[PDB]
Amino acid sequence: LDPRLSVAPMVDRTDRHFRFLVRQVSLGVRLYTEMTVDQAVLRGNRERLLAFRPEEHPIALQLAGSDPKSLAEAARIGEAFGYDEINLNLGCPSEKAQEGGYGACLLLDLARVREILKAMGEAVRVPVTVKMRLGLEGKETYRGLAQSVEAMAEAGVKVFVVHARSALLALSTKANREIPPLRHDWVHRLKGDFPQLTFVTNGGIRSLEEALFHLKRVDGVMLGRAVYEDPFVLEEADRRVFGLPRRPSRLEVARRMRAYLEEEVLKGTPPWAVLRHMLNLFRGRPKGRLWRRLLSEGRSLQALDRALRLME
RNA sequence: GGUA
Ligand SMILES: Cc1cc2nc3c(=O)[nH]c(=O)nc-3n(C[C@H](O)[C@H](O)[C@H](O)COP(=O)(O)O)c2cc1C
Repeated sequence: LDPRLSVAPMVDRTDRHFRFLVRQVSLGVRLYTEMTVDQAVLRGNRERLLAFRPEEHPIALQLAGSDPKSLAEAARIGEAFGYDEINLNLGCPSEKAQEGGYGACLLLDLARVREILKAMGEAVRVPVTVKMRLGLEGKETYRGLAQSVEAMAEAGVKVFVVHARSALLALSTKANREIPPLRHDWVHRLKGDFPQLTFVTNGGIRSLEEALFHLKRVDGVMLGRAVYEDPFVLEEADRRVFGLPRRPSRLEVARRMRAYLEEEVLKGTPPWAVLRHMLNLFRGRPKGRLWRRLLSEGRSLQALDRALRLME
């Protein structure tokens, strides 16, 4: 498991279509699914929810839930689908998370978190990891954070992805990634205190240069919004992070997405399910706005063909 | 089944 660089799990963003796009930009970057509730995996259509392309490796499935047995079985199923890692969501502050007692509100019950992780760890052979916040209600302490890390490590967890801020359950989800202050220094300190463990820091990191800064202090960096707002924020990732002699081209990626789009349309996928994630491919580039316009207006393969000729 |  290479922890150096990852794209954050993002509901309504990091579905298989956007993940495929990102993979065209960076071969090395680690991909995460949208948060997927365990009940959905158990009772829903597992193909629709879990199926992914082999090119997406390395890829982790993120699960949400509160019941050890349900999550363990969901992890087992996730493993069967070929995911390289089962990630436990411990950071979602949504109203639905609060009603279902999952996500960030699990940090109130370390005993429960430990039995969840133990059950998950015994159900699969792939790494079981966590994505967490610094605490709840802005009442977090460094000792409290370290204690939670210890509890989870006792349960077998080695990889800790930390959104380096508290969660304020009274605020909206959007506000919960803007208002609570970031404390990346705490994640830096965790690595200093738990050298044997793997720490990936997350929150407000806008560029590869900024990621490189943190990579001097922690094992990895996870980027969310910056990547969706402009996938080519990862343009130099393969070369500067992963030491690969590879540099993507926006036009090459766009051409690959066209062939991808044709395959998907073939099997019933709505064109917009793919195109809606391609709007920022030319962010801040010449004709980038017309590109967005053409795709958003046409929402079809024919529209993509017009945009491609525009950018050729 | 699901964090503007
Ligand atoms: C639209 C959106 C959806 C998100 N969905 C998830 C999710 O499903 N699971 C999760 O652990 N975090 C989710 N998050 C939080 C991100 O993973 C990440 O921790 C947060 O955006 C801060 O990182 P960033 O500043 O690089 O974007 C989501 C964030 C956004 C903006």
